[PDB]
Amino acid sequence: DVYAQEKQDFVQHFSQIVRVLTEGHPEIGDAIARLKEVLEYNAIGGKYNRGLTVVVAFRELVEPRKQDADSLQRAWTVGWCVELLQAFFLVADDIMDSSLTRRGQICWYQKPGVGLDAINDANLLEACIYRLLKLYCREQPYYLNLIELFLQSSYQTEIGQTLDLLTAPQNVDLVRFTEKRYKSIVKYKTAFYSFYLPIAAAMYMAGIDGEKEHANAKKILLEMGEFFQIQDDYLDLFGDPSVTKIGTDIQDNKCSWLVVQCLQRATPEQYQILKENYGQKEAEKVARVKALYEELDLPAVFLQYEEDSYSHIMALIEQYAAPLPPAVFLGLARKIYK
Amino acid sequence: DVYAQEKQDFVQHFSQIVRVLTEGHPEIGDAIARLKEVLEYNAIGGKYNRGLTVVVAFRELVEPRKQDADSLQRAWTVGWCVELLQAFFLVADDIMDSSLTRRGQICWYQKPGVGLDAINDANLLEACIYRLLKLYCREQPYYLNLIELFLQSSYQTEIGQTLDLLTAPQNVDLVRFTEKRYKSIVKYKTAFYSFYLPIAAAMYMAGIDGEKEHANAKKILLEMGEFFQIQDDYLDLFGDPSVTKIGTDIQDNKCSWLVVQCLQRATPEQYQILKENYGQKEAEKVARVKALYEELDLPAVFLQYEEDSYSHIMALIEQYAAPLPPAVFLGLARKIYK
Ligand SMILES: O=P(O)(O)C(Nc1cncc(-c2ccc(OC3CC3)cc2)c1)P(=O)(O)O
Ligand SMILES: O=P(O)(O)C(Nc1cncc(-c2ccc(OC3CC3)cc2)c1)P(=O)(O)O
Repeated sequence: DVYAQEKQDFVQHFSQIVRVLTEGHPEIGDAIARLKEVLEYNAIGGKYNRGLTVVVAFRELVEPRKQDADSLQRAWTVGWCVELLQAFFLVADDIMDSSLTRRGQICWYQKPGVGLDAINDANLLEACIYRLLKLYCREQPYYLNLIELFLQSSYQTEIGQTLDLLTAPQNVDLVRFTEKRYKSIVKYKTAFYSFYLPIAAAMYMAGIDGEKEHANAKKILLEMGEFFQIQDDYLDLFGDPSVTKIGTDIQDNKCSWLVVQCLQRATPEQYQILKENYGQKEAEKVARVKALYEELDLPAVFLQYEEDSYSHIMALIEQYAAPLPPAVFLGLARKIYK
Repeated sequence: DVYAQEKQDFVQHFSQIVRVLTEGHPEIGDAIARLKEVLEYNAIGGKYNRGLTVVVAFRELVEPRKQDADSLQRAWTVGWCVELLQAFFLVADDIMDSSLTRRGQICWYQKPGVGLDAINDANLLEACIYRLLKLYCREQPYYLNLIELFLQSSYQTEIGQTLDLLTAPQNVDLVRFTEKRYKSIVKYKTAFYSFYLPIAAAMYMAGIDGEKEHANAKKILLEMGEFFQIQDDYLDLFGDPSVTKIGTDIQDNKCSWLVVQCLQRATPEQYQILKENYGQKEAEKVARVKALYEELDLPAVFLQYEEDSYSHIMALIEQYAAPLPPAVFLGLARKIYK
């Protein structure tokens, strides 16, 4: 509810984000209208967890007497920058994976009269981050630190995307689905921008700019990010859609935690069943896969992993949170846990 | 030849650009190999005019006693950053336009086993700019100015791309091909990153960071950029491939200077011929278009435009070059003129 409290004013701020990004240069009006449409379609409709973490962390990291009106405008804005980063990645990712829907809406690129123009639209969303940072934060001591953090985050995510694309050519081979490779993908592709970025942005805005402090936060948050993606992979199969969307990882030939662990623990005659069934449109095949996972006690393996993980994270928060308040980590953990 | 003199050491520096961008983190090796391939395929093979302008301008803007070894490493590097910016735009543009070749080579996205993964590859090329700037320029006083210049340049180009895409839906309507719209596209899509960016980067590296100075340079260079794109449109039709590639603007339904001027100067019965012929795969139609341009004395209109343009540019260089040496502009002009 620390998140539920901030959410009202966060989403309300979006209206202003859009105003300023379309606010002189009359010749480009039509392009700016297109920009407006891209923002409204792509940046709105999710949970906004990543953005909100910026604002919640800011509240927990700054003396309450130094949380003036301006400071809060800036914290909302950087939060919206995180959401724009995410929109950039997802618009582009949806093209690369030939996805149909995102958030139960037709993917932007699939809207008629959009198509591959969405590539430029994604790029504009990335541009908007640095426009906002300039408009709201150029005079601040942390300005350069945020620019570099956003850029570093894009690069990390892109490297991760490269690994994903090398790992599952859309021509998939299960020999490539290893744990070391699974961990790298999650780390570079999701954990950095999802878990490290928002807290880091908040750290910098509160004057916490030390390498060791950042290294400590990053150690905790990367492991949080690892856990939560593995949790998403599991829920994709063994969840209920009410609890979670509907799961399609198997028919999609994904390098999912489930498949990875399956491969580690199998006699030679179980690879040559999974080969047979993994990635097929038909549903009798998708059931064979689930039933194999079930026969391999992968819930149990998950449960054991969930325990080791909770323990290790709490230990890390004990060691490395200081001098940040532990509730910064603990809150995010509680909030993402599904 | 001021360009021909710098070219040897510029292209040689590329080897180092690639070394440092693939130079600790063993888990991502395969992604870094992919990065190596993307750089070598996409950043190499052009004339390198934009990159080289950075180096040539640097030589003309800095006291020769302050052109130490390090300074030259940095000037080569920022030049290569300009070339990487261009690779980013062209890789992505080739996808959006469904292009086949670029520089008589198969477009990157058309290479088998690449496809729409090229979207991420383009993004990596953009990432590499800010990696290089950090590796070579983080300690310099102009560091932030360059970061912002590259980002501003991406945004401008992307806005321009949006206008192009709105102007010629790949569903083209000639009513949209206006001069005011033609000028905006060229300005935002090509002139800023091609003409303003490289000189500006050089200005900043030489300590010339004043708004008025930049405004003055930009006034000259944007008009240079306008002229040279209009020159490219003309040559596309009325050139010889030896002088120039082969021209395909007409069958491609392009908002080209030629078509634009055609529309301004036509009786109602000439729109309804151009409607008929513009954008058709067949070659008897493409000849009708050329013959119409010829009948409209568009060479003459070009010639008249070339004269007015040379005069105005020289006048601008007279007024606004100072305190930059006029040879900075004049050289670029001479070098780009085809
Ligand atoms: O509620 P669940 O059914 O999911 C139970 N799991 C549970 C109960 N209480 C705490 C956790 C927990 C919380 C956070 C965790 O990781 C985040 C700190 C990164 C990991 C596990 C997990 P279980 O699956 O063991 O029956
Ligand atoms: O050599 P060309 O045949 O192209 C001759 N043109 C020509 C001759 N001398 C100088 C120019 C000139 C150079 C630079 C120009 O613009 C650059 C400063 C931006 C414009 C025109 C153009 P023309 O077409 O008039 O017979």
